[PDB]
Amino acid sequence: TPRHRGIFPVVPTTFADTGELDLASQKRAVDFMIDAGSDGLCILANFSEQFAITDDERDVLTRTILEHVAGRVPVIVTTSHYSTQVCAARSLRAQQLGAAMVMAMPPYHGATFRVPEAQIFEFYARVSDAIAIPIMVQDAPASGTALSAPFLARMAREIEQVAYFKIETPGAANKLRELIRLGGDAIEGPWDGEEAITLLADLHAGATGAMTGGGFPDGIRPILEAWREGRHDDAYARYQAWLPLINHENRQSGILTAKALMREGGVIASERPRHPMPELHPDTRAELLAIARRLDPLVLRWAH
Amino acid sequence: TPRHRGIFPVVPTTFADTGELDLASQKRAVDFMIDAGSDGLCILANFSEQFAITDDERDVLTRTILEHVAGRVPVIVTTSHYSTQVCAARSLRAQQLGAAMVMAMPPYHGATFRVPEAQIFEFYARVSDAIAIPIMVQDAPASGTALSAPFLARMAREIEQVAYFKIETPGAANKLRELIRLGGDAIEGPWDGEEAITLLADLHAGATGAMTGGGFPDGIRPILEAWREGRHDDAYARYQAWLPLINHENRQSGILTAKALMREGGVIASERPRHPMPELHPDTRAELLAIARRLDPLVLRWAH
Amino acid sequence: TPRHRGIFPVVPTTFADTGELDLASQKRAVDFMIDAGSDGLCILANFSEQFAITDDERDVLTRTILEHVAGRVPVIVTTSHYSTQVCAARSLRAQQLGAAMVMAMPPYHGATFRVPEAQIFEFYARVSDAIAIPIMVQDAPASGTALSAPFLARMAREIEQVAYFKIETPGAANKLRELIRLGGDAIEGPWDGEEAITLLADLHAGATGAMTGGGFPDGIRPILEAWREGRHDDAYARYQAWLPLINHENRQSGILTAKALMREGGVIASERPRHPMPELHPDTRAELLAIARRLDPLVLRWA
Amino acid sequence: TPRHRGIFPVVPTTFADTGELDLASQKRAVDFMIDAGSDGLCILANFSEQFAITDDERDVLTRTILEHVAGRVPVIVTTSHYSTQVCAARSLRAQQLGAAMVMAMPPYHGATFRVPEAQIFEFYARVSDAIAIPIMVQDAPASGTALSAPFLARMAREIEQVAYFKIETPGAANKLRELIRLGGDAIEGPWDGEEAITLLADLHAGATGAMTGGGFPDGIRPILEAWREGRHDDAYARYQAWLPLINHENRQSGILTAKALMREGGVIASERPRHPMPELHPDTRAELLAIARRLDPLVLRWA
Repeated sequence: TPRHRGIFPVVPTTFADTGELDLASQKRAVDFMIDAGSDGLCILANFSEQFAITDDERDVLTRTILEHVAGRVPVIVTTSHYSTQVCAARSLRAQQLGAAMVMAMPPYHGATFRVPEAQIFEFYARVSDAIAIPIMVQDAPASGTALSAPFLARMAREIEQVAYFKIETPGAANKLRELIRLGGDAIEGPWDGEEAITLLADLHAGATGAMTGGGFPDGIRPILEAWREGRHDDAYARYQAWLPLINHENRQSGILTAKALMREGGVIASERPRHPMPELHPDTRAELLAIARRLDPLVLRWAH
Repeated sequence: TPRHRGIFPVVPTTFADTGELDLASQKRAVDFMIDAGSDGLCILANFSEQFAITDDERDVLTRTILEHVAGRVPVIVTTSHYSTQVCAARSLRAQQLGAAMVMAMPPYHGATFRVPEAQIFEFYARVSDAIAIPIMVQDAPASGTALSAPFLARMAREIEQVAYFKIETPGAANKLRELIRLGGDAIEGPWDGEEAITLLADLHAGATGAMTGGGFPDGIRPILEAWREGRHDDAYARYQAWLPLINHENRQSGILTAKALMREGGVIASERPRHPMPELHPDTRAELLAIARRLDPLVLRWAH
Repeated sequence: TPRHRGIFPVVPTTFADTGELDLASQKRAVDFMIDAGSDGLCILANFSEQFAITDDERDVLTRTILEHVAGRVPVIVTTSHYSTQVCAARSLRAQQLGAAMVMAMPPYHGATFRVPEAQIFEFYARVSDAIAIPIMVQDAPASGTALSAPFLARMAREIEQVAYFKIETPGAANKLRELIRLGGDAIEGPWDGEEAITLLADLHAGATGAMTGGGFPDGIRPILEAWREGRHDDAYARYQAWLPLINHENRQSGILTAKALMREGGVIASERPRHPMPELHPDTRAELLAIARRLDPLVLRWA
Repeated sequence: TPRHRGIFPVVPTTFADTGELDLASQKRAVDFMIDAGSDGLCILANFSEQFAITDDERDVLTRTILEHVAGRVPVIVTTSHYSTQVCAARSLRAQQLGAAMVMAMPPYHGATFRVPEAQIFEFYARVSDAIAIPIMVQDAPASGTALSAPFLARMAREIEQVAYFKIETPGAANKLRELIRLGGDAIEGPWDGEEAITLLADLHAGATGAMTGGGFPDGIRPILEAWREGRHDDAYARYQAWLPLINHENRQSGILTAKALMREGGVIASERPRHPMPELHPDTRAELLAIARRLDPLVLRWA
């Protein structure tokens, strides 16, 4: 019934050691993530370090990744901007390059620039008017913006392209419950995020998709498959086995988790963030790899 | 002693009602602000709605304004970006177009992405390494980032281009006092902002420059002139006369103040912000103009 | 129509230099504030350093101040607490001690403990059930809690004692406009706060009362009187003359403004806050007194 | 060398169906937590719903719990208050009633009242001067106050009783590493919190104690025992087994987790919070118990 479901991991942005885009590693990262079983990919999100790249780089990356994916899986392009017209233009460009969906935070800037509900509604309505592909509303702490379940459901019911949701604020499971109740069939994609840290609770609440980190979608996807098939005990057992790694990503190694794994595995040439984002503490990295090696993820045995 | 002192108002970004850049009104605003007596200008700051424009637009505005100013007054170009290399590249481009100085917030994104002191220091150090013009550190609530007076003084002493400071966090006067005490001659420009709302206290604290709104620099500049000449009572009397307008800008009409005054005066064609930023409440606008008309500001009698 | 209007300044809590309550100074501060023309008083609010005192001290101060006022002016007692039952009990105690009104923030704690709208409604509904005097809902940044104009108006319409509001979040004037419109005759008291810094805009918006600092209500009250009488230009003139002092209180000397002035004038024995609240920088204090002397407020010539 | 180490779970506050304190259930919860093997107990913290109780209730709970513990295990009494003198008085009273240690957040109030580093130092220095038992500094999001590792280490080196730390801000493991590096043997207790969600990473970083929720200390303590004995694989296996329950507590059922489990097990009479704190969603509670029953915790087979 929904056009999209399952696991849509966030593609990290691969830099060279000196900070320029490393497009050769970017393509390998994409190929690994498809081989790991991803149902689709999300690019230029926060786990992609989007705040560290330029508009020109955003376009190069969108072109490069969509062309390299070559229709194998659907791609969600994150297009957030404070300006309605800028977001609409980015979203139309992403559509013309082959995106299956765009994702946008509500408009915000920094710690203090926020937008009232009425204008947030207009923002998403005008982005929807400009495109013919679905919009995923991102509900995440980084925007510092409250998007209530009734407001989110109203957008799904009333705005043509608003149909998908990445719910990552605290209490996401019970918010997903309310979103589904109020939105009904207009909620095509009640999805969660935050590296799958709350995936078990969110599946109980009705989530049908998960936007995870890019390092081990092969570890997480069978949880969603087991859940959809009614194999709830198998889903729990898989969640339990992978939860220490999900937890280390969520709390310790963060955005850089996927790149540290891909570098250790020979998928990418450099795991560095763009300065000034702090590099991983060597103990945090060592502990990451120690947990990962217990689980034998594809990322450490793909390039070899 | 210092290379720059006095009033450096923020140039608003002028749009058509449609949201496109209005570069004709943009140049008229610049000419009015120079005619009002500004010692210099600051572009692409938060009162310029910089969060609502693209990289391409940033370059168009920088080139257009610097060319139109044509060396009549120094221009500070705001170049903030999370990425060190992006900020350095923007700052070099601003220099190449004729900027006297760049202003940069510390690296941040949204409500949740913050950078430790050690990496903030490296951020400014690397921007400094790239350019020949001075850096103004912006200390403002929008970044959600704490920059202590000891830390700011250390950057002034240890980083070649860090020499100017826009202090607009709460308690700016006593922060300016401590910055000057700890930094000495390395504090070339202890400046304030926030539309001049705390100008009197900040002058007592030793501020030598003020980054105000663009609607009435002619009202504010004689306060700084009087202060420098030791005419403290003339400064106070002028502050008292203009404080209700400063206060209405700070608390009621905000960013759109300068544009509402400029539109009423025929300086610019449209006072609208870029969507989704809310437009001015009609009563807020009417009360703004009522206060301004008590003060005979140049913006309402600029016959060019 | 309304039971209460005008200026209701916040009474500072007077401590000895040692930190103990100084009740002798507390009573003098109250007497000065009444002599300054206050239409009423508000006690135990944030400008009273309520976060620095104990429950026992709250009760001592409520009893002492209400007895000393002796019905001369109405007193709003601030009773905020996270717990509904504790707030309701404090409010009933305040009523029994002679309060004309209670003020309560929505329930909150610290930076992170917040309460959904539905339970905030139940909080105020249950406090209202316990008492027979009106409630003032405080809409202020300290709570970190969003109270929309429609929600506030719904509480006024549906909860018997909810009838007054202290609006001091950013954009208070236009929130007051919407609250007054949506709430209609249920909005008995649309008031502002924040030391009167936005008073002119808030009066344009329909505010009928102002909860200010306690140092110079005589400076501010004629703005409200002029406004009520239609003398809008006189109101502007008074606002303009006093705005540098209001601005210094709002941005520089803060909570300690009233006590610094009262100590300079000999009204109270000590201007000190309770530790760890920072003491005034000496230049901040000197600049405060320099502005104040120019305006000749009662506090410097009362004792 | 440290005086205290191991697992010190937070004791929930048990209310009756009426919202009054239920001291009979309170004592049973203490007995269960001791029977579960706790090395010590922490009372009146935020996981104890301390923001919902009165000063009188705080004193009754401190007396009741310390007397009931009867010296069986050491008790940390949380004494946070904005006022230095109030915190010091609470801490001295806790000491006189038998507390082994006090825990205090830095002084704060609400979303907006914060204290500069210099006055935070003075706050802890003066509390230390008042008492003869150690202080645990709580580094937690609820205070909205930044306490850098250099500042925490400085307090440990310069303030006699500051010796223990509950680090539960984001990135606690890296912060604990830096605190230990900078403070040396002045850091007697580098501990973590947040229900043990980051316990494995924090143990790698040098944590010697954990302040967890009160529902299943028996599940968590073997992780710390294995770590201290060098059985790092055993620690991982136990952490992995219990992490789904820790995670559900941390993200879904929160403060009420321990009370829901204790009520289900017959330890306490009522699991309600005080109004207006939201009650547990029925699905969240059912899912909590489903996970818990896979792990056979003592709380469901105690009474």
